[PDB]
Amino acid sequence: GLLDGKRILVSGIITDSSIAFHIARVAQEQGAQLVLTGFDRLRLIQRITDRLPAKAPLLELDVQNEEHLASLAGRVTEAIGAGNKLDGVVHSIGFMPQTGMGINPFFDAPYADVSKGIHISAYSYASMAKALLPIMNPGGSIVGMDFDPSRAMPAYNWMTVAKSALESVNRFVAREAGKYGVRSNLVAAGPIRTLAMSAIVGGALGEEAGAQIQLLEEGWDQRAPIGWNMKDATPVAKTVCALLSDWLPATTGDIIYADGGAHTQLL
Amino acid sequence: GLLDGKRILVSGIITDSSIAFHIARVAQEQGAQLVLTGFDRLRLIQRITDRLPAKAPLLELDVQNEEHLASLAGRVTEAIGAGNKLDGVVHSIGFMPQTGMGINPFFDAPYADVSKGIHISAYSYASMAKALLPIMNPGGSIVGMDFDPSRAMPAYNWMTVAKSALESVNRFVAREAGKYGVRSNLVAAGPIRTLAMSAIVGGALGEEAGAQIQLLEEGWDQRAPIGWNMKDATPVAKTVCALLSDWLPATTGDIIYADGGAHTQLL
Amino acid sequence: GLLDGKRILVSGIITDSSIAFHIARVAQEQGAQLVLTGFDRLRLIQRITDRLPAKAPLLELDVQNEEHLASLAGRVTEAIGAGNKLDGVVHSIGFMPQTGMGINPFFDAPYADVSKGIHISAYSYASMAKALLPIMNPGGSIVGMDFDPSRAMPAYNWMTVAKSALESVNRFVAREAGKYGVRSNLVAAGPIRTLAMSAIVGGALGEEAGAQIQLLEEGWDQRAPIGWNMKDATPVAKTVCALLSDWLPATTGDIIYADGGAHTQLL
Amino acid sequence: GLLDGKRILVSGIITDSSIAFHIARVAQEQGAQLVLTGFDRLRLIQRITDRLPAKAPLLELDVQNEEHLASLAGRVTEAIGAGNKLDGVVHSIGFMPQTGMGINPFFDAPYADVSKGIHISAYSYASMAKALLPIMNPGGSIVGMDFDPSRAMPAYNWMTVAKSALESVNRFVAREAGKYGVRSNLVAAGPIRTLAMSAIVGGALGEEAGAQIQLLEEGWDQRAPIGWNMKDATPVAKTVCALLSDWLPATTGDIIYADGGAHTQLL
Ligand SMILES: NC(=O)c1ccc[n+]([C@@H]2O[C@H](COP(=O)([O-])OP(=O)(O)OC[C@H]3O[C@@H](n4cnc5c(N)ncnc54)[C@H](O)[C@@H]3O)[C@@H](O)[C@H]2O)c1
Ligand SMILES: NC(=O)c1ccc[n+]([C@@H]2O[C@H](COP(=O)([O-])OP(=O)(O)OC[C@H]3O[C@@H](n4cnc5c(N)ncnc54)[C@H](O)[C@@H]3O)[C@@H](O)[C@H]2O)c1
Ligand SMILES: NC(=O)c1ccc[n+]([C@@H]2O[C@H](COP(=O)([O-])OP(=O)(O)OC[C@H]3O[C@@H](n4cnc5c(N)ncnc54)[C@H](O)[C@@H]3O)[C@@H](O)[C@H]2O)c1
Ligand SMILES: NC(=O)c1ccc[n+]([C@@H]2O[C@H](COP(=O)([O-])OP(=O)(O)OC[C@H]3O[C@@H](n4cnc5c(N)ncnc54)[C@H](O)[C@@H]3O)[C@@H](O)[C@H]2O)c1
Ligand SMILES: CCOC(=O)[C@@H]1CCc2nc(C)sc2C1
Ligand SMILES: CCOC(=O)[C@@H]1CCc2nc(C)sc2C1
Ligand SMILES: CCOC(=O)[C@@H]1CCc2nc(C)sc2C1
Ligand SMILES: CCOC(=O)[C@@H]1CCc2nc(C)sc2C1
Repeated sequence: GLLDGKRILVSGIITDSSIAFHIARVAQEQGAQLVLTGFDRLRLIQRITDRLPAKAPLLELDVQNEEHLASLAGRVTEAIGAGNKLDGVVHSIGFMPQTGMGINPFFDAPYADVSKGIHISAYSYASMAKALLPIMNPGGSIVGMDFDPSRAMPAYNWMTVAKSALESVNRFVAREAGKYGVRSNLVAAGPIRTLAMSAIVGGALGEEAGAQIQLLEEGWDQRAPIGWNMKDATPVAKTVCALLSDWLPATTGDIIYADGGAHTQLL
Repeated sequence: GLLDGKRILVSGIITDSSIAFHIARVAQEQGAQLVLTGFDRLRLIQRITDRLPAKAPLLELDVQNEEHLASLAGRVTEAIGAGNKLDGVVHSIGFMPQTGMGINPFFDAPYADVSKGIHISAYSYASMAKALLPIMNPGGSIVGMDFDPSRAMPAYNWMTVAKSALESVNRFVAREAGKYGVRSNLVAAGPIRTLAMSAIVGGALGEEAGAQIQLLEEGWDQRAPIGWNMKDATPVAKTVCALLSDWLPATTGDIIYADGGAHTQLL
Repeated sequence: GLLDGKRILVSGIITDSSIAFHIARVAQEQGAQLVLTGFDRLRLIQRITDRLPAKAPLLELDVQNEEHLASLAGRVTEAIGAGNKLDGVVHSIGFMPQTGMGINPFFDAPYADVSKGIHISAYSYASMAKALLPIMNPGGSIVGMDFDPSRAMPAYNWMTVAKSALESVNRFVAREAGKYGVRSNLVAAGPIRTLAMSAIVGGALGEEAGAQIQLLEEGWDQRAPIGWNMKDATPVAKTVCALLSDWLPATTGDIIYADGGAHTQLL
Repeated sequence: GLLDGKRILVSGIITDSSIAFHIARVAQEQGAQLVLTGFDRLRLIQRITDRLPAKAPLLELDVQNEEHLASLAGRVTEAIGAGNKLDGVVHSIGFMPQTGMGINPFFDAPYADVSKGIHISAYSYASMAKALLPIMNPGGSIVGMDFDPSRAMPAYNWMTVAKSALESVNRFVAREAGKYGVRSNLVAAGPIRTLAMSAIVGGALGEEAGAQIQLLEEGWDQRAPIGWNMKDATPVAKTVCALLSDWLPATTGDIIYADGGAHTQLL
């Protein structure tokens, strides 16, 4: 398999529609040995991950919790066995309070809410790299999830701002990761119909925001020369596995677009 | 003059080497009527601004203070006279705690420090636009100060991340400002020898950081096809005035580079 | 005026809807003294330019003609008077054979046609700078016209490829122009309803191409935070004059977008 | 292997230091069945390719020859057997006359020379896709070789302009290739010490050009967070194979940077 013998940490599973669930599934189909991390609802996450092709230890990780971050490398080492290190790290963590996304005006998001969103969605990519680089092998790979923020768009609002910050954070993490012989890259995915996104498109954060995101999804598939299927995270999961593999060994501080090529076309 | 009859708010003056001091001077030489805003050291700022070509009211504005932001439009209206509105707004505000810039490792900046830096340097661009758009005239212009964050660089660290967030914020502010017939743009300046930058290059945030920034400054002038004079903020001030004028009326959500053309050249 | 006392060469006038006609008109309203250049239909161009606010000498220039290029500086000097040099140069020249634009498949444009289009639209920007830099003053400015080619789009086909080459050419021209204290920049305009574009939208190069360009124009105005009026070249002309002025003195090898901010927004 | 059972055409082998020689070697180590194409010196190319891990048919292809292009799909079909189609296409073709690269001034490259360089280096990417798309399988992949032309640089001159045109061509080829379920992407490699590049660095195109390219190579490795080894094309070859594989299935019209991450860092 593509990832035979690799030890990979995968964060971000919350439902069976999580992009990280599909990353974990594909990595296991490709021979990777995984360690999973989960936030807050660990009983739910264990029940979800019982459906993965192979059994994997699940560790708690709230990226806003400094104690969780400080003990993370020790907890991972205990799970993978002393003398073993990770070959890969997947950051598939993102959050923005409802005041920072949807119909709520861009100017009406309080800073405490924007700050929480940037902490979870951007700063934590550096927090995770800091915690895990001392237990990573040379030739290793750190991958985060991006949503192309080069241009503004309706409804995504402060989540787009957080993604612009994440892209910048990734370039600095690459400088640090390079000292360990480790790569740091992001996968910029097209929109995916996760449970939260289906709810948002359904109007959970206002009607106009749902209508605008539905138009964005349609335009994405129209612009993509190979099309874009929002109900299928497998092409995104495969791209993350390509970066975790030994097949992109000279790519770092960079962004790989798994978006059907939509960002390369205007119409 | 370029800005004859225009009413322009200028934030960010702290010393006679502040980029905003030169923006204010050039705007006044060009016939603009100014309102200045200052943070914390108002006695110092008044003494500095006494050296400007013309007298201008000075209002206190701490962008982290919600009360200052809530009363700002009323305080500006009182200063410019009832029935008058602003034609221009200059955001020349930036800050990052020393833990987020310099020799302190990128991974060692606590989030509370990064968050303060992003609040002042990025979020406040939206806070200022929210406060002042209701008192701006159609054809108006909002300008912020940028430092090209497209690629990572030594020492600038979390300030670069904050600038990536500011560029994203600017694109959203442009969407809101457009509803008022107002433009929103950033000027990406080359490095300027302000008092803080001279101190940093002198080793105030560690020797290695000072050495790296000095090399960056030299490389900037070398790459610039027209050269780059870090001791001269006047080309930057002129560029801000070009955006405040009626001469770039179809440019918004954008970045104008006043960097000697250095970002367009590799060597 | 913005361009008081400046001597500026303006190429590219063919009809009263030419972007260059509006650049010439605005530059004259702003106190510039012009020299015009025209291709092939000089009687027509003189009759058109008789409608400009002020009289201006008209010189023949076919950019594919090496003799025209070799004698150009001498012909300009004769027109402006010995001892006088140009302060500005406007390249507003573009062409692509019909095989390289429209419904004709992208793969069906013969190279001789693509090559002619790239010669006129991209290489000539360097040919014009080579011919005129020896007769340009320090502080001078060379401006070319761009159409954002960062992403592919229907119908524009090989014209987009030629614009990608022009943007690259501009960065090299800036290196050469800098030796003379001269800036080189492009203005990336939104779509303008010139006579040829109206004919194209009307189906002159096939129905599907006309339909696609009409959709592009509509989407442009929708995405522009300040809107985009394709029937008005004046905001584009003002932007060219801003670059010809002394108000963007630290910008070179660069692109200024006079597109209503449309390129900064996805939807 | 990564490319088990795939039928891949590889162009561009001229010496054992050709990037295409290493692409061909790695693709064969990964189970691909190859068809090679060669220009002008077919006896030399056969002797070179005798050193590849497996035997592969060699077909003549001068991309400037319309007859070679018109018969190419028929010649490939004869070599791979009737009823078989290609899964992959590698364009590793580049050329610029010496007037367009090196110490010869940028303004001194005659258009006939620039045009030949753009024909071979940019237009031929579309000519090759036109010829081979009718004999490509869905899920297929076309890959071309790029050298980051986003910023101008010394000595590369018109080769950089040709690469800017190639990047634009790639985005249009992706639109056409998508109709066949085929991806089109470029690999932007860091500088490689091929025979021609070693000769250029050695002063074959002037001393100053050699000195500048040597400085560019050094700066590349310095900026790369993981370093850059110009004497090793294997990381570039692996990246091309990643794009030829099924592991980047949602990436098209795009650029993957196999440059040690140097383009993501300023210093
Ligand atoms: N869904 C899309 O359209 C889309 C597109 C591009 C990128 N992405 C990105 O992909 C990633 C995965 O998101 P998803 O769409 O699969 O949604 P998701 O809800 O399935 O996953 C987001 C994850 O973030 C985790 N998380 C939130 N706060 C956390 C905290 N304090 N500590 C640790 N984990 C925390 C959640 O538990 C969840 O597992 C995110 O970075 C997201 O921004 C999503
Ligand atoms: N100096 C450079 O090399 C350089 C280069 C590019 C961009 N810039 C940007 O230009 C702008 C001006 O900075 P400068 O270099 O002139 O430095 P400066 O110190 O002269 O100005 C920064 C200003 O930010 C103000 N400020 C800080 N915290 C504030 C708060 N809470 N509320 C309100 N104002 C606050 C300070 O009072 C000061 O006036 C900043 O956005 C900076 O990032 C600087
Ligand atoms: N119209 C648009 O939508 C649009 C948008 C962005 C940029 N532009 C660019 O603006 C510029 C001006 O074009 P326009 O739209 O005003 O069209 P236009 O037809 O009015 O102008 C193009 C000019 O190119 C000249 N030209 C053609 N071949 C020439 C040659 N061999 N030598 C000298 N001159 C030659 C023509 O005579 C004409 O004056 C071009 O570079 C064009 O690509 C146009
Ligand atoms: N060497 C570098 O530093 C570097 C860096 C980035 C990209 N590249 C690109 O990689 C590709 C391969 O070049 P390389 O460096 O391996 O050099 P190379 O000389 O080994 O390969 C270039 C190939 O182009 C072929 N070619 C030239 N004219 C042709 C024609 N008319 N028809 C068909 N083939 C023709 C040559 O025969 C040769 O095989 C090129 O696109 C080049 O621009 C090179
Ligand atoms: C309203 C907040 O939504 C989220 O945070 C969800 C999880 C992260 C996420 N990232 C996106 C690009 S959309 C989204 C949806
Ligand atoms: C150490 C913190 O320094 C600052 O915040 C100063 C003011 C804002 C600023 N912006 C830059 C691009 S350097 C700098 C210097
Ligand atoms: C079919 C060829 O059309 C042209 O060459 C006209 C003049 C130049 C031009 N540039 C554009 C961006 S559209 C266009 C229209
Ligand atoms: C002087 C012309 O050199 C070439 O054409 C060689 C082959 C193609 C090539 N591409 C590069 C990015 S350098 C180079 C070197």
